[PDB]
Amino acid sequence: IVTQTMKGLDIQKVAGTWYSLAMAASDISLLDAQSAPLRVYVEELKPTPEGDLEILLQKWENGECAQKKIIAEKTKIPAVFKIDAENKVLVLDTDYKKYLLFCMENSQSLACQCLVRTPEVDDEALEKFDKALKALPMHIRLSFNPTQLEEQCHI
Amino acid sequence: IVTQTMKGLDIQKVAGTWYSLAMAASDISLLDAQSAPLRVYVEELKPTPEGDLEILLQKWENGECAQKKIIAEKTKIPAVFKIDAENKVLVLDTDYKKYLLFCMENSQSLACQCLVRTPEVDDEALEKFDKALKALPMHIRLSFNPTQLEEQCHI
Ligand SMILES: CCCCOc1ccc(OCCCN2CCOCC2)cc1
Ligand SMILES: CCCCOc1ccc(OCCCN2CCOCC2)cc1
Repeated sequence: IVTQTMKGLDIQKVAGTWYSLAMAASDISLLDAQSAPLRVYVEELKPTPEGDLEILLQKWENGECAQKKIIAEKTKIPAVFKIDAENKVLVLDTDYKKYLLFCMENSQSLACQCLVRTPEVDDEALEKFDKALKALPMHIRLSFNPTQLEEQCHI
Repeated sequence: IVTQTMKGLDIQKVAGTWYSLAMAASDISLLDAQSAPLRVYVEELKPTPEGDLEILLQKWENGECAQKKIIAEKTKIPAVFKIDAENKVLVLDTDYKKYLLFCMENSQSLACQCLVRTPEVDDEALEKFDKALKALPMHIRLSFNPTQLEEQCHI
């Protein structure tokens, strides 16, 4: 369903600190509550030397903001990785220095994010995210202010 | 804060059947859950002869989809009405035959909607709603498919 990907992705250069500035999803129920399944906040991305991608994130479950770690295994397409359960991650676009657009999907369920390096509202990167999105059937879209970004689980 | 209004509003011609196709709000907490305070679905608008506006809507409270009725009292500006508690309703735009854009606000808390006559996705009217919105600090946006539109409380 998502037919936008980044050409030439250097997976090593996305390592380190990120902020989930915005999130959208095909179904309201995937992002609606604090503990919605795809309301996940990205802390940091760790690409192994052999080209896999470890993701550190945060996730409200049972009243608490928990850390989580997950490995997204590489594929033959450099902009596409696999998490196990089945789930595909796709990198749509990034300039490495400021923003990164990604989506995750199954086999028409879908959630995408605007990751940014610093705790600021980047209008430019939200435009691009909004453009990449109009091509997709989203029904819920959220965004966070600089205060919430510095908080665990964006409270 | 919202500085868009409709010139020449004929309040009588908005009477009757409407569908809340989309909703946006300044704070996630105003629309996030089924029972969020501004997650209100519009059923029908009844403009009195003396220019006031009765609103029939639906609202999930305590496990059930309840009907509600409210009166929005007129003002000297024909595109602005008052509900009592304090709350201002503003009509931003409408073509009467298909769509109506409105916002409601207090004294920087804000929620807006794309109302449409029929249970269809009107891309045109969602554009306009999205344009009217970029001028505003929204942090949550939702939209409903034709099935959910025919259901009480859009389930
Ligand atoms: C290159 C882009 C990196 C972002 O990739 C993802 C980050 C988080 C994801 O969320 C997976 C959901 C994690 N679950 C939380 C609770 O259930 C178990 C794991 C998926 C991809
Ligand atoms: C001309 C546009 C008509 C839409 O106007 C409104 C429709 C619903 C509104 O919602 C008011 C919130 C209703 N509350 C629900 C639970 O608390 C008590 C009333 C406000 C304006």
